[PDB]
Amino acid sequence: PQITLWKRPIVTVKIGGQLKEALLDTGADDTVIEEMNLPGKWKPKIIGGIGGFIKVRQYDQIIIEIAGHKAIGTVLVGPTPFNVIGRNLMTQIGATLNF
Amino acid sequence: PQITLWKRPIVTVKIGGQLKEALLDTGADDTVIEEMNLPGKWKPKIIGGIGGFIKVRQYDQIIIEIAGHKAIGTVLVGPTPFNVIGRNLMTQIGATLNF
Ligand SMILES: COC(=O)N[C@H](C(=O)N[C@@H](Cc1ccccc1)[C@@H](O)CN(Cc1ccc(-c2ccccn2)cc1)NC(=O)[C@@H](NC(=O)OC)C(C)(C)C)C(C)(C)C
Repeated sequence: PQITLWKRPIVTVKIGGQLKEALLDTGADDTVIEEMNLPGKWKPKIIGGIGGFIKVRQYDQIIIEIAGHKAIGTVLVGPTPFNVIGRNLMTQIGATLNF
Repeated sequence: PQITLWKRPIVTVKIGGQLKEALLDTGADDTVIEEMNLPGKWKPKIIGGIGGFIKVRQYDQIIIEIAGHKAIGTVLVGPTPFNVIGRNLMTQIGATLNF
């Protein structure tokens, strides 16, 4: 699709077998999802945004389906009220910025 | 252009007579630039994201060239960890997310 930027670029994604809403964020290195149980082992990570740093749990080889594309890679689980899809997964589905 | 997301989508921007590097940031409502001098009056604004909030000064109708494309709009100036171009100016240059 071509997503315009009049509003926040929030789309539906599939994680854990369920549909969720997440913002496609070209300014995010990483994918960060609100608290939830994921399969497997995790490692601590610290990530920084506009207001400073938070601690999150890093899960590897997590599948998130986006527009029919299966991206697989690192997903961070943190205390955020939303889901952010970062570049690490958007690269896998072929997402580009165009102007 | 068409910009892939394997690296941070950082472009050259011209603002206030200076060249700066800035991140094309679909996860930003606003455009936020490190401390600098801008013409005109300003209003206080509080903006937030990961880690919490920072205090910034809002300047309106600022001329800014983004990768060779003209935009005139609101620029927020404050202690941002990173210079970001937000949706408010990316829409002006016709930027879309595509996959
Ligand atoms: C290397 O660091 C990062 O990549 N940091 C990322 C990050 O915070 N990205 C920022 C840009 C940035 C990068 C590095 C340091 C400082 C800032 C944004 O891409 C995402 N971010 C955090 C963010 C992500 C998703 C959402 C959101 C909203 C509705 C539904 C789903 N998500 C809101 C804020 N957005 C904001 O903070 C914006 N806030 C904003 O627009 O608030 C309305 C600002 C900028 C205008 C302040 C993550 C922590 C998400 C991985």
